[PDB]
Amino acid sequence: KGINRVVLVGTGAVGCSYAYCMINQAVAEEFVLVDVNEAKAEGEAMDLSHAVPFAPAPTRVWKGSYEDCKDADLVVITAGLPQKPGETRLDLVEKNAKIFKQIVRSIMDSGFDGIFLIATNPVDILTYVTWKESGLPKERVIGSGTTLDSARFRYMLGEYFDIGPHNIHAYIIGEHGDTELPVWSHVSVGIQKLQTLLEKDNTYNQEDLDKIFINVRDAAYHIIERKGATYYGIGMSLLRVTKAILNDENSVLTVSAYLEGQYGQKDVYIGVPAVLNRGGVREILEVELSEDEELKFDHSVQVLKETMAPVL
Amino acid sequence: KGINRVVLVGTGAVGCSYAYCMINQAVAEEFVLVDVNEAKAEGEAMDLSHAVPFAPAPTRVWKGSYEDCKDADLVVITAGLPQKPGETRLDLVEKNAKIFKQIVRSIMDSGFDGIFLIATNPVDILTYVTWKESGLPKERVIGSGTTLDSARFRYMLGEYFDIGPHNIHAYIIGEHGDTELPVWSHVSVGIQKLQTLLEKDNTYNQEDLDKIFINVRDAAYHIIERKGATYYGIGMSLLRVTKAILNDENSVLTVSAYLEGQYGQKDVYIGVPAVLNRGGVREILEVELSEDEELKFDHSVQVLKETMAPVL
Amino acid sequence: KGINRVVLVGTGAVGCSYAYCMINQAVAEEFVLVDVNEAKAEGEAMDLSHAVPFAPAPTRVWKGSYEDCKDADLVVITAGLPQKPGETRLDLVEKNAKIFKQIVRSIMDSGFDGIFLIATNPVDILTYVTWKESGLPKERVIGSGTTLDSARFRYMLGEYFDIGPHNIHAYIIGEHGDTELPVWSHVSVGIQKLQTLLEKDNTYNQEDLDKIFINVRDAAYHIIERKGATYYGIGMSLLRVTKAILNDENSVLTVSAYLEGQYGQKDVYIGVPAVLNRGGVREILEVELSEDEELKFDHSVQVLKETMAPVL
Amino acid sequence: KGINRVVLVGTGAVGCSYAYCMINQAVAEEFVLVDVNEAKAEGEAMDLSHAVPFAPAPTRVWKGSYEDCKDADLVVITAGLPQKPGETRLDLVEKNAKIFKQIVRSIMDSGFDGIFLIATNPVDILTYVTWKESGLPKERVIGSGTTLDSARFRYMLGEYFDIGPHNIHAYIIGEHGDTELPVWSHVSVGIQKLQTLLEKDNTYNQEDLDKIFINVRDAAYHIIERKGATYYGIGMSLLRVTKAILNDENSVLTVSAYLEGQYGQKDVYIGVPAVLNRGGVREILEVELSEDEELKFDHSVQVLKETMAPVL
Repeated sequence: KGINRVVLVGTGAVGCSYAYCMINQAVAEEFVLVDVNEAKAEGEAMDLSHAVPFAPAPTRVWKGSYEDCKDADLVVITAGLPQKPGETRLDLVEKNAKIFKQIVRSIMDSGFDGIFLIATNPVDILTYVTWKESGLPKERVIGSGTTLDSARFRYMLGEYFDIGPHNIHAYIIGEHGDTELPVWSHVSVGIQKLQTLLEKDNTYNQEDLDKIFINVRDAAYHIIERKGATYYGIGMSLLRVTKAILNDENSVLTVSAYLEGQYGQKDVYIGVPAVLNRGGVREILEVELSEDEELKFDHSVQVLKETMAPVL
Repeated sequence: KGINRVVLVGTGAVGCSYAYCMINQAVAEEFVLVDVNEAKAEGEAMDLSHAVPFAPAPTRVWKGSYEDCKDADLVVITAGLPQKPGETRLDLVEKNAKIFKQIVRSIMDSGFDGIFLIATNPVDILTYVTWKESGLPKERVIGSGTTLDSARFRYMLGEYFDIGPHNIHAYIIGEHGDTELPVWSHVSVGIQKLQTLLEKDNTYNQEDLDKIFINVRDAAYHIIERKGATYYGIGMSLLRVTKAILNDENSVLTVSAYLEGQYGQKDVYIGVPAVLNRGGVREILEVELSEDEELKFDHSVQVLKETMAPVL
Repeated sequence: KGINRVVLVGTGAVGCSYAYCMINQAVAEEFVLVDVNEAKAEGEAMDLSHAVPFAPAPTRVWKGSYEDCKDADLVVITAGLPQKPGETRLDLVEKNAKIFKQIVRSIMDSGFDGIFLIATNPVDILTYVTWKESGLPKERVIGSGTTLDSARFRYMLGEYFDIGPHNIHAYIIGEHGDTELPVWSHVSVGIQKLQTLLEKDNTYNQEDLDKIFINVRDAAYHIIERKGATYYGIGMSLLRVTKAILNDENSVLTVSAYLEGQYGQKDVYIGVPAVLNRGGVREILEVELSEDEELKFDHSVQVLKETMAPVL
Repeated sequence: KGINRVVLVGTGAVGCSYAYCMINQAVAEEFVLVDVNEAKAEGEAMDLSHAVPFAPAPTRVWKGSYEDCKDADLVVITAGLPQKPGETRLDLVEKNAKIFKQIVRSIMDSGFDGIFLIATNPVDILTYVTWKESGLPKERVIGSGTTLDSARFRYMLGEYFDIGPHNIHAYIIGEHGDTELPVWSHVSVGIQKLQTLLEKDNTYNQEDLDKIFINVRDAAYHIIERKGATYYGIGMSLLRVTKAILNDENSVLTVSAYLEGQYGQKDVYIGVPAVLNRGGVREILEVELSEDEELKFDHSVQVLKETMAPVL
């Protein structure tokens, strides 16, 4: 050891997009691919391997098994089933929870003692299932939460204000894929406060922004309609969260984190701003939501509790 | 003015893998997606855009059209059709040559005056077709040739010798496909010459290496069989070539270049070692091939010329 | 062309630190060193050249002359004399203005038609002198302004709040090296508003923060006392501004920009938030300063006008 | 735990240049500065810290002391004294060996159990001294050896042949200084073997290259004469070596390694091609030297052994 090994469990377009980001940016020394479809994992590992000689620096990429989780620092789970028509979100929970229990059990059986990063829908709930089943500390079980939505939000706000998205300070919180909410009260465009931009004599108004949030919320749907699936966005989000952990960044991301009184709520994983470092979630940040945002956040926690019922 | 624009034509797995590398590494300021399937290109452009806020630096990414090629610096063509069950080598040449002819015409119609990077199989031939239809200088029409195979070769040699693939100097030349050849006589592992390594007292011997070359040559079949297609390797090699051109590197890559006398051979685009920079192919390097290598290169050239007959 | 050439004028510790950042990050294809002390420029160019083979990608580094400015995209000026004891800031202005007039004249004589980035103290005033003497548009003459102070501010706020400085949104504006001011009203720690953190029941208070600002203001002095000079900080700041321009980022930096009514002030270069891209300063952002900040900013503009007198 | 800490001992231009590379490239999470001149180390730590907010990702940088070596992964020693006017080769060996002995004792006293990277002249000897005083395994005590000279050599060859130095495979070996030798027989420019290039019909010929080697060997004198010292080249080569170790690269660098039979030679630390990874020197590579090269390497080893007498 003295190095970072990432094991990816689930080798579909989401896992592999993340893997490719990881190869492009040479973040981990070791990157292991695991899937129930071993042949797919092998083909992926081969194809990704062949990118490495042209990457900035090396990464050892191979197709492995759960055994390889023994010495892993981070396990990223993207495996699971998508929601069918004729199914509800609760059915999605049931069937992925069941898959997750087997996956997590096999992982812990290997002797794994690192950090989980969960990407599979529904992500907050499956993070919770992973925490329950693993018996690891709540800090060391993390979900991608609303990191992707916040990225989409920043991108679209960027277009609207004509500013690079790296200068936009904007966040989405709540349950990814159901009840996400925009934190208008803490949005900065460059240095400018959102309130200030709205109050000045220009063409910027709240109605335009509300359309943007809806476009954020429905983005997966618009992408799926056009290209069959979504993966490039989530891939980079998982890349981002991975860097924050493995490079001990103390940076702030809206990951799935377990609430313990923050925002007056408890006992769920949900998307909230958290500080990430090598120990995982160092802490949850409690922003001062406007009363509207607080209402939406409470609503999101309540709906989440109801959706989680099959695993409680 | 004073920035780089890349236009991608063909928004399949190969093109989009390349775009994703370009976003991960922030190589060009502007990156445009063009495809006959406009909806697919839109959805890809969206999904890719959402990765940008978590990337190192911004790229502007959008779905455009042929007219966006007017001020493009580099046009990368990955459009075309794979060989379907039932069709011969010549069927594939004919159908893709017909398609490329129309695509290249449309791009020239826009006023495009940059460099072509061609990635579609059969690459050497389609590079030749692009040159013929466009009327651009031969140094400004470029195919990915054997860059990927060279990369795969370096990777497997890396495994065999227990050395990072970034320290291995191994190249494949000739037509991309089953007539390509490893330039054995110029291989070095670390600083060490291959001959030195094979004559020493160890487990290393030439026959293991012959087997490795065959695995490299046929690698695409094994990947496609497992995961349905190949794209990650080629994505990165297109990235690599783009960096050599856009960053004026004067680096050596085995791209498809037009021979006029080198290797005692002429009038084909074929994979050879070339120096690349902002002007395209600066020159072709003529290595001293061993006897066998020379025979193999000769064979490769003439098989290429015979495959080419429906376009000439 | 189709590539970026940077010419550095002034090859002291500041210019060379910037050059080294530029080599480490492979931002420009071409990087030319010019100084009155040619031997020093030659030695520097040699030493920096020898770093390139181990850098991520190449840069062509050479010692040149003003002639090389003809085809340059960006000229960075760090040349000039430091303030002696027995001199006032006005004397510093006089003697560097005089040097700048010769430097700028020789540059324009080469046929230069790009962008100026001024780093020499006093930076806002010398940016102004450069604009007057060059006859270029105000957008294309830029000073490092308070970018470095803002970086120091973010770093020290980072330490104080236990958050990576990349998550701190904090700015300093006004005249670098005399009358800089902190924009408390637009400081975010992660997502958290500064106001919110101060109002909660914790150990964070305004007095601690005011000490931090003073430590920002006096930082050059503390560094100079200890190591004789300051350069690593300004070097990275100039790196940062250069990326924003050459990579057409539309990012926000507190550079020296020419005021035209923003903040109710005009006709000076001073440190303010501006959007930077390949055309230079695209626009100045006018934040809603608290009344205190507005008072400080007005004060800073007035003092600057008085200090500028010898060049008016 | 699970992060990398580098401690720099000696905060002169060489150490700080290296630190600046480490910050530019965000290689280690923690970087600590230790020097006998505590005030200089503080001021350097401050100046370097202020670059971090504009760097790609965070590094924690601070002035510490020997006790911070307890949990360090890598200790880089650049401390020592340059040869003053009046002193002989042996005076420099004696004085620096005495200094290193005390520094290495102090570090071991802290509980340090990592890898040593030695950069101070005379490096091969001081690497040997570090090994003797520390009692650590020989593979975990490493000197920068001829890495820089190899880099300089690649750069000038790059100029001569009009090829990016990243495509040139050229190495210098032996004792760092005037007995080092270019391994001519294993040089390749692009893919092309040097012999091939010299026998073809062109302006290239061996004598130009002999002159280039001499320029490389004596390069430090020419730089020091011009700009007072040399640091940028060595900074980057220390960066390079650090990446090989910390990122477990299994790459080949001509570091100072302990011979036990390779090249028919033993019991000295000297510049040879070695494979580096997280454990330090994994193995030394034995190339087939030409007759002259072998004689030169023999000569280099024995001159080294004679220089070494005051420490043995």
